[PDB]
Amino acid sequence: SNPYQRGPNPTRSALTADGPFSVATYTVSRLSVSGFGGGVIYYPTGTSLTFGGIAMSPGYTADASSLAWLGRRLASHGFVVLVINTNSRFDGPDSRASQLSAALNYLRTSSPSAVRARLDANRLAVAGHAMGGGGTLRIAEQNPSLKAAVPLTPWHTDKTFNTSVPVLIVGAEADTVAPVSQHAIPFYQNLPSTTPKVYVELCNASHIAPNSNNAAISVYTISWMKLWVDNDTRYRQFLCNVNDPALCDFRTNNRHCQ
Ligand SMILES: O=C(O)c1ccc(C(=O)OCCO)cc1
Ligand SMILES: [Ca+2]
Repeated sequence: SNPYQRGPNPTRSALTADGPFSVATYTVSRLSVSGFGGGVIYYPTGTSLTFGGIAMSPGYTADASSLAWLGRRLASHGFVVLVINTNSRFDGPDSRASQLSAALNYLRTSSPSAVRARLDANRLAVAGHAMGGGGTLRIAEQNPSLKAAVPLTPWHTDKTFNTSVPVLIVGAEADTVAPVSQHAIPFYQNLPSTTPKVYVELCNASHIAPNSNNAAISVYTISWMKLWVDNDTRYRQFLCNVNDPALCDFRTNNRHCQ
């Protein structure tokens, strides 16, 4: 019925560990590409199926290894994930958006045969950490074909984005680098009221929560991508009528629940 549906019926427990697909990696060298610093592609293996694609950006000073756990996690749940390195560690959020744009184009047009065979290039999304999350919001404004955006503890000087791309923002309660009051919450509040949007705030979490295995980030990221990239309504249960003790805040216009 849903040709994009992958994997067994989800449980919260299954979404806090690597999923039902084996994962292969492909290293994209900085020299092989223009518009971004290369990175790592996590993609399903031991399968003939195709999956949606995600381009993901790390934050200021950081490299692709800072989101390796999440690239592998998503890939293992049935996604093709390119975690980029940036041209410079010190690139800002709009530069990161440009590099996500180049990464998506690369994934679609120039990625290895091994990756394209597993990729449905009609079904793409973006995610990013901190300045990477800022980049995610910018590219969401520019590219209306994207299925979803997930900014993780995002940072941007721009507080105002216009997109119809569904957005789930993860804030960290104890974030002193991109405080939720100045970044995540303004981004959420200033998105259009007609766009499906969710904001989740992790209790006691720091700016670096997204850089290490994290159950809540795994659940909300997989669930948002599954719902929008795969049209997978089985993931509504994790994003609707939410009563999660890991969270210290939750805001939504509940446009994703029906
Ligand atoms: O000091 C800052 O203003 C500042 C520092 C760092 C970042 C960022 O993207 O953080 C995560 C890096 O992995 C953003 C702003
Ligand atoms: Ca703006």
